Amino acid sequence: GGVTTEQQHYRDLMSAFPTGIAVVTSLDAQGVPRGMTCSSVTSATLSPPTLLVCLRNGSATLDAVSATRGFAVNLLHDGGRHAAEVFSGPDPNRFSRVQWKQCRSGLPWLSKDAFAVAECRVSGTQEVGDHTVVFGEVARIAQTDGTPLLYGLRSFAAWPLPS
Amino acid sequence: TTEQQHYRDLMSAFPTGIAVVTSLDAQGVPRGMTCSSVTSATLSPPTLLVCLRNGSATLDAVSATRGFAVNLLHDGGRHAAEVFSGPDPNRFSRVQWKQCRSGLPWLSKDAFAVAECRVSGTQEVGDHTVVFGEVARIAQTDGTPLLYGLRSFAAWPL
Ligand SMILES: Cc1cc2nc3c(=O)[nH]c(=O)nc-3n(C[C@H](O)[C@H](O)[C@H](O)COP(=O)(O)OP(=O)(O)OC[C@H]3O[C@@H](n4cnc5c(N)ncnc54)[C@H](O)[C@@H]3O)c2cc1C
Ligand SMILES: Cc1cc2nc3c(=O)[nH]c(=O)nc-3n(C[C@H](O)[C@H](O)[C@H](O)COP(=O)(O)OP(=O)(O)OC[C@H]3O[C@@H](n4cnc5c(N)ncnc54)[C@H](O)[C@@H]3O)c2cc1C
Ligand SMILES: Cc1cc2nc3c(=O)[nH]c(=O)nc-3n(C[C@H](O)[C@H](O)[C@H](O)COP(=O)(O)OP(=O)(O)OC[C@H]3O[C@@H](n4cnc5c(N)ncnc54)[C@H](O)[C@@H]3O)c2cc1C
Ligand SMILES: Cc1cc2nc3c(=O)[nH]c(=O)nc-3n(C[C@H](O)[C@H](O)[C@H](O)COP(=O)(O)OP(=O)(O)OC[C@H]3O[C@@H](n4cnc5c(N)ncnc54)[C@H](O)[C@@H]3O)c2cc1C
Repeated sequence: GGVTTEQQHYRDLMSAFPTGIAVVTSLDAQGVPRGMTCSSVTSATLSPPTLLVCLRNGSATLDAVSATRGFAVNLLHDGGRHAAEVFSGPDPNRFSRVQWKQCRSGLPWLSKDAFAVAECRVSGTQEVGDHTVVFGEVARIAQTDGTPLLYGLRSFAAWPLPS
Repeated sequence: TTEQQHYRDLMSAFPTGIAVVTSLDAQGVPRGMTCSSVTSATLSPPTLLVCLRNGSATLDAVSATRGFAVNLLHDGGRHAAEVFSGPDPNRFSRVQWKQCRSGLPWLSKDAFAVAECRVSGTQEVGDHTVVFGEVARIAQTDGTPLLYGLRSFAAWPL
């Protein structure tokens, strides 16, 4: 397309746009829980309510989401750093390292580390380089009070002010 | 609707940085808007996305010229965020800005970083368009990011 910025320049830029932190979960086609830490969550539209997440091609989580067409977005509170670490690290059995429950849909809900969970139906996808944007039409939301966890400038932080 | 309100309440609790996304329209006029939907998409090549309302002046400009700038606001930039989200006309007369060599508007006083992007694709979703921006050039300085979350502005705390 033309000149591209060096990957380190891009990483430095995007490190300076802080975000909340989710764990995006699903079941694979055999019913096994899958999930990953995800900071690339944003709102797409209100009609109907649709968010998006951007997941690596070949990841276990995207494989499950693509096959089953459902996923949950678990928004982490300020007590959820360890869950974010578990779900981005090398442990082979991540759901043994967090407290979690299964909703009627089967989707994993990190009910001790997340202050909100949105259950979503996949309504579309768009491949982009090594990743895929997944559009999720929100079907159900459970939300409680909590201070959001943040990630920015290569560090965890908490949203700094009370509700 | 009630479903829409529940969704707004959810997404309000996902805080973010704040950008002003700028472009030139097909007639050369600067356009832009406040944007919190900046999202990293991939590194091959480095590509971010934004979600812009269909029919917005900024989306029309981005679509016409196939380029845009993402100006990341520092914690002194609330006023620019308000100008670029509010109803009052003549936004560019209400901020100090300069033109990059490419022509794209750079909010030099309110932003700590500016990324110049080429539009590599667009996908409509409901009444919005997801715009994929392949990043071509970045100017970045130290700065403390402005944040927006829980229906308020704040500053990155570290
Ligand atoms: C703050 C933050 C934000 C992130 N945001 C995103 C995002 O938006 N999108 C995205 O795609 N990624 C993101 N990641 C990276 C993502 O969390 C990890 O790549 C995660 O490992 C993907 O898990 P998976 O099970 O889907 O994938 P896989 O890579 O398929 O991992 C399969 C399983 O292998 C194990 N495993 C994982 N990594 C290793 C390893 N290095 N060595 C050995 N075993 C391993 C785990 O049990 C994992 O469940 C983020 C990470 C962080 C820290
Ligand atoms: C959208 C996304 C995709 C990811 N894909 C992978 C992956 O394929 N394999 C893997 O092992 N880990 C992946 N990760 C995890 C990533 O490599 C970092 O470990 C994590 O983002 C935390 O990085 P850091 O901010 O502390 O610093 P850095 O690694 O310097 O990253 C700075 C910022 O750059 C962006 N970024 C970094 N890596 C990627 C990437 N691969 N794609 C898109 N944006 C990126 C993020 O916004 C991140 O916060 C991904 C993260 C994100 C947000
Ligand atoms: C924190 C935050 C984040 C946001 N994030 C996003 C995002 O990611 N995506 C998105 O699409 N929107 C977002 N918005 C909303 C967006 O900034 C505004 O809708 C903005 O007005 C769009 O500008 P435009 O010039 O492209 O639109 P237009 O509606 O085409 O407005 C044209 C011009 O008319 C004036 N004007 C604007 N609104 C009105 C009005 N209601 N009545 C009369 N004149 C008006 C302004 O001068 C504007 O430049 C966000 C707002 C906030 C506060
Ligand atoms: C991606 C995005 C798109 C937007 N599109 C428009 C638009 O088309 N017209 C307009 O006048 N203003 C739009 N806005 C501005 C928006 O309506 C709010 O005025 C602004 O986000 C500040 O709201 P708030 O967070 O304080 O509270 P709320 O209005 O409660 O919004 C909470 C969150 O809900 C989501 N959201 C709100 N409105 C929209 C929307 N219309 N489309 C998608 N997600 C939304 C965002 O994630 C926002 O942060 C948009 C904002 C964003 C982030």
